[PDB]
Amino acid sequence: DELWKRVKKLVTELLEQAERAGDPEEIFKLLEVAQQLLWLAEMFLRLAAIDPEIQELAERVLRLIKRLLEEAERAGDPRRIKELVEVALALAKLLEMFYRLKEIQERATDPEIQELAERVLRLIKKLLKAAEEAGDPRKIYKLVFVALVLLHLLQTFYRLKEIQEKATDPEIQRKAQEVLEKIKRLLEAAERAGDPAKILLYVIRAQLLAMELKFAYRKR
Amino acid sequence: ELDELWKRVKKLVTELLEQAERAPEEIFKLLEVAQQLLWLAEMFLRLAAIDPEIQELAERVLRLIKRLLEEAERAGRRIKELVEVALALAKLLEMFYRLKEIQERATDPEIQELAERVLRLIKKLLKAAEEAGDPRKIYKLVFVALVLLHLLQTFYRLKEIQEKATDPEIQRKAQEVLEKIKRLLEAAERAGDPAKILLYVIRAQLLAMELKFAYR
Repeated sequence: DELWKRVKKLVTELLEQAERAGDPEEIFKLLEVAQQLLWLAEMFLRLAAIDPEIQELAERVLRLIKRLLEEAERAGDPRRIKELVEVALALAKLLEMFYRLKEIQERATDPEIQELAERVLRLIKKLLKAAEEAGDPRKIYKLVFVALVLLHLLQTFYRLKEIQEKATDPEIQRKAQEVLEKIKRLLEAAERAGDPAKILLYVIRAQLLAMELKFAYRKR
Repeated sequence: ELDELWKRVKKLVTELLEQAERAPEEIFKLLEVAQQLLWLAEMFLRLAAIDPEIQELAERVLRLIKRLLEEAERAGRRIKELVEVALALAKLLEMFYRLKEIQERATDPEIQELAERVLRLIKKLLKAAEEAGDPRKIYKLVFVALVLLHLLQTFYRLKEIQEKATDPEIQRKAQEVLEKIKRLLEAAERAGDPAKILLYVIRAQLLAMELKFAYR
């Protein structure tokens, strides 16, 4: 569609810039953006096909990616092109994780996982709307980054619920329940605090508690 | 038996978290590095579950990641660069496993002969990465190895296209693309510069992706 035409045109112009550069790492820097653009196009086409409320944000993320691609096409300095391509890549990763979340919420039966998924999607829809109204690509990236970790945290909450519901070790069962309650409190605290830097620290503090138990529960 | 890396990761993440608490936008910069370390640890667990030739390269990339992690623990902005090399190294190890199951399930002698060629180039970049000192130089070598592994995955997919396509027009064009890619891969072996190898593979992905996007 309009994505591959724009992507392939950005790669050719970026490749032609590397030819007349003559600088050591600057030529590699201009080929890394071109390589990231090709991977973005590969993710863009595969994410087009694969709850209508999740389909609305899918259009919003694709609309935002096309906006960042049109901005890179209307910019010259490869420094902001670099920044804009990795915002669209994070959006592509965010869209893929949203599909992964939509497939674990259809295969989950615990009412706390469903209630927590609605909470994380309210925070994600808020960060995504604030990203679509922002102008600085760094501000968009930070908000899309926080939305990305929120989706992964929800995926870890679903995995920990499977831990707790099938673990025979009572020590793991108690620790899993304690981690899950702390995660639910950290998500309620991330929803009560508007600062994305504070939302990010709560999610990292939740993943540290989740992965410490995942590493200990690991089959060896 | 080699998860002392998670001990190093969790020690770097917690130390980064304590810095962000007693710190504007710098607080976000210190937590994204911490977030990248957790994802690296998340890749460690994903590599725990999933051919001694693949187990030898697994130890080599983990040894390199442990070297980059030990440097980050003895260094004070630069951690971000060191963590993103280990992330590329973790991604490279994952792609080697994904290839090992398509390379074990393939019977076409032209795909195997081309797969052996790109893995010889990857083994050269990996050995040159283990001999480099600059983390930036290591990243460039692992980045080219990553795209080489991706190019081989596309070579396997294009070979399956031509061997199962009902349209003779699509089948004939696929062979022409694969021969052009085979010429670009042989030229990438003649040039030692990874920036020149990267350009040949980007020059090859453009021909592969153009037909894949057209073939609905």
